[PDB]
Amino acid sequence: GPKFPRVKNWELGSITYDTLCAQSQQDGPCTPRRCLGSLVLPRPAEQLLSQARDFINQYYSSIKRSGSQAHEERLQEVEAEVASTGTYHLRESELVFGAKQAWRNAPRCVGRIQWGKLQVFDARDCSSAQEMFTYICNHIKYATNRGNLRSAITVFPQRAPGRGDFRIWNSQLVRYAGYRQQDGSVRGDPANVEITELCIQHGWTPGNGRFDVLPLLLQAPDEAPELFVLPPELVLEVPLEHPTLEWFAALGLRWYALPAVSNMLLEIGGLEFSAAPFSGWYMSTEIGTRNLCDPHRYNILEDVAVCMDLDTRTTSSLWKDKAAVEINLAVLHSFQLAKVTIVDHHAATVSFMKHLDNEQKARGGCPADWAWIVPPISGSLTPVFHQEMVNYILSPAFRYQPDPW
Amino acid sequence: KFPRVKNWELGSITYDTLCAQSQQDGPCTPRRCLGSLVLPRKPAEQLLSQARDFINQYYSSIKRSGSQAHEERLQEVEAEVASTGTYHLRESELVFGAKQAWRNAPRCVGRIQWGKLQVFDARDCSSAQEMFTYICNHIKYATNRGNLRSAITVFPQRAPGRGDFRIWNSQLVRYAGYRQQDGSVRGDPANVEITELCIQHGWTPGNGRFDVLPLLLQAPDEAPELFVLPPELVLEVPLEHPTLEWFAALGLRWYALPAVSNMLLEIGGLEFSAAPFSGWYMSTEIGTRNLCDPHRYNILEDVAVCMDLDTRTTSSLWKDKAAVEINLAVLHSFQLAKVTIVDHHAATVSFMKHLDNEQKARGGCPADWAWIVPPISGSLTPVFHQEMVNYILSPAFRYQPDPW
Ligand code: HEM
Ligand code: HEM
Ligand SMILES: Cc1cc(N)nc(CCc2cccc(CCc3cc(C)nc(N)c3)n2)c1
Ligand SMILES: Cc1cc(N)nc(CCc2cccc(CCc3cc(C)nc(N)c3)n2)c1
Ligand SMILES: C[C@H](O)[C@H](O)[C@H]1CNc2nc(N)[nH]c(=O)c2N1
Ligand SMILES: C[C@H](O)[C@H](O)[C@H]1CNc2nc(N)[nH]c(=O)c2N1
Ligand SMILES: [Zn+2]
Ligand SMILES: [Zn+2]
Repeated sequence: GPKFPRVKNWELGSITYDTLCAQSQQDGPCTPRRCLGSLVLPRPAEQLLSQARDFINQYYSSIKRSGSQAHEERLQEVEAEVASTGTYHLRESELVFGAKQAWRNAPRCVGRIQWGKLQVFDARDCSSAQEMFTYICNHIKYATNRGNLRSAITVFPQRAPGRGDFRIWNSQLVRYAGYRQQDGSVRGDPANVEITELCIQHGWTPGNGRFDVLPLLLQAPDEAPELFVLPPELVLEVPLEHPTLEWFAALGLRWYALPAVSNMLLEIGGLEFSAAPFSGWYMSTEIGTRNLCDPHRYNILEDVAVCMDLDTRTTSSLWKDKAAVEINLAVLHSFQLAKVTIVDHHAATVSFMKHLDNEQKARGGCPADWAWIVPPISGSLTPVFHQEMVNYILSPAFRYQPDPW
Repeated sequence: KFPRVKNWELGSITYDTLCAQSQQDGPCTPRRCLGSLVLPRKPAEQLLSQARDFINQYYSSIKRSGSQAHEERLQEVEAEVASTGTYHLRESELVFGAKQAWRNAPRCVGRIQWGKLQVFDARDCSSAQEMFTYICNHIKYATNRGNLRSAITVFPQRAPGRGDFRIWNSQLVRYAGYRQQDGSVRGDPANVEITELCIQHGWTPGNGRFDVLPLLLQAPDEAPELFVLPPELVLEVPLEHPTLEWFAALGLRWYALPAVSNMLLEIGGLEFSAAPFSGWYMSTEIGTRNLCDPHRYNILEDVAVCMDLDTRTTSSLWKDKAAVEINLAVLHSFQLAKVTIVDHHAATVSFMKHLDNEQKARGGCPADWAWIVPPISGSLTPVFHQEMVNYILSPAFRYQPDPW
């Protein structure tokens, strides 16, 4: 029938067709012979120009002024800037529309119903590492908002031909130290071993606990990274307790409130923003399931299971399933007590379904990656598990970029 | 050309070379991934090469590639197809192909078992009656008093100049679904269509929540025929919880034997439209989907209420707590009953070993991440952290349209 992908919700028996995917200009890793859908990492003037033109059209289209003479003048202006410099600049409003669109387009983000509510800080005037720190602090302050979390993004100056990038070396703005121990093991977050060591190499005196908030290594073009300690009263944290299990608080576990991804590259109409930290609010499973329970992270399942006096000798006692659920409950209860925005995976996925319906009307489709959308506990208990999804790459986009060291 | 395949828990890396043996196209293009689609919307010369390829695979397996016997058999197949437009499999080749199609099923977390499969040759069959006898012997052997054994029974291939042998039921054991006055369903709502078919063709029905359906079996170009399974043939496991006494008051049971009967078996271009197969259950299938899905037995909320859980808000995780307990009732019960079952932790661990065995034997293993990762506690198992390449290899199992 309709010459477009047919997508079905198996739980409601409803069907849709994706026409959005025709607007895709960049290929992913699948072919007709094999799907590489599960791999984490995918893989001059002419090229830039056509990306810019395309972006400008999305912009003018979004303000229902497509085919306008303001529209036309703008296209000319951009293509003049490039023929003489090899690049162009985005006006304020265009940058705001581009960063919202790059979020909206992110296939692995379950939080997109919020896409329209993003507070965009233009730091394209920033010119030093000390100044990057001020912008980042102001970002944390506004985003945190004493627990009532607000989505934000700070956009530092774009990449320029033959000139080093603005970079944030840290993968998030708040990260716990991971200290590799004499005896082979790790204290704190095993995921941050590399970055912790970088900080020490750069003259940070490390602490010694499981939840030591790392300083920031920030880099201005062609200069060495400089080191900044976030003032702890800016870094809001939540000590973890359980609603009925009294001993849980005695575990001494905590998590920070603000999820601020700082390593991704932001692409708008062919322009490339190497430094553009963004934050929203956590889904409980990210903390309660991945950060605390992954075997290669804090790995606490067994310690919790032993406090719950479960039989850890056999898989079939479902000790891992029971301990995980209770860890996730703790996380939710602890944020709600502390009055810090957080969302549970049932609510999140429910809102994602509603987002899917909005986007069908608005654009004809929604690029979505099933394996990242579906939560890491209770998958089939969430409506997104039963929903077929089409994955494809739209621009503007967040991308992974190489570590700058 | 040979994709890199990383495990993110342990950082180990492998390369998949087997993918190049794929001859069938999936749903994906460079433009868009369509790997999450459940089903696809996706002349005698297409056959000859498919048969040649298969006869090669088989001789390769018995280390006689290039023998007199292999070249001899090759020509014989080429002859039979040039004379008749079809051909026949030697039994030991059928045995090999049926295992190979299990081996190649990308969606199956149970493939470490692939080598142990009892194949019944049921190609001497000319009636539904004979179909039924074979099915009863299958079930008996497979169930083996609770100590389950994987098996497949293969019925005669499709022929161009006639209708197929078919088993109408999608599984050999199914719980009836009755349409009630108020529009509600007594029993299992997934089997309403087939319940009504059984009735329409003569069956006098029951009115419990777990009535075992009769079989509708079909020989070529003939009305289907009704066959009641003798109760003692169908091993059932009553459901109870180890610590929660009221669970048993729910009156739940599940059957011991998962026996899929609606799939088409493809071997060297030959098609066996009736070839039912059974293994044993992973506990999540019963404890999560069959009991917890709202379109099925939909017991989640009942169970949570009895757990005394706050059912008003998502954030209490009542759904998550109840499912775990239900899944646990399933394991406990099968273990109490002494019936073979595997939990999702043990199953996904055996699968990780499968991948390693297949890497060494064949240079990879096609796998469907979304189906291999279980439907609860996904990241808790090791397959979650494992990258996977998906592609269609032959021999294969595939879907076919319902015969009505
Ligand atoms: C406000 C609440 C938000 C929630 C609840 C949320 C949730 C999530 C989750 C759970 C993931 C996958 C996480 C993982 O497993 O690593 C994700 C991915 C992602 N999020 Fe959102 N997010 C939110 C806000 C934002 C914002 C403001 C942005 C950017 C403006 C954003 C951009 C992205 C991107 C680009 C990815 C994909 C990462 C990748 O490609 O690997 N998110 N989100
Ligand atoms: C012996 C223990 C076995 C276990 C634990 C097992 C487990 C599973 C599971 C959990 C699925 C997912 C399907 C679903 O969630 O609905 C599956 C799919 C599948 N199984 Fe296995 N299985 C076993 C034996 C077998 C046998 C004996 C065969 C045939 C010889 C087989 C063939 C398949 C095929 C072809 C699929 C894919 C179904 C599809 O395309 O949707 N399995 N299996
Ligand atoms: C805003 C926001 C909201 C929220 N609730 N959670 C997060 C953290 C999860 C996340 C969201 C987006 C991007 C990344 C990390 C990007 C990344 C980069 C590389 C190089 N490898 C990866 N595996 C991941 N992580 C961010
Ligand atoms: C052997 C076996 C072992 C085991 N542990 N679980 C099962 C049940 C799950 C399963 C395994 C293989 C094939 C199918 C049938 C899938 C299907 C397809 C279509 C198109 N409609 C359906 N109703 C069902 N189901 C079977
Ligand atoms: C191998 C697999 O693709 C990889 O581990 C993915 C699976 N799904 C995920 N989903 C989310 N949200 N986050 C993740 O880190 C992952 N990991
Ligand atoms: C739409 C979605 O892909 C679909 O419901 C799949 C997802 N993964 C699954 N995985 C298993 N094991 N069984 C299933 O039925 C499904 N359903
Ligand atoms: Zn794909
Ligand atoms: Zn359903």
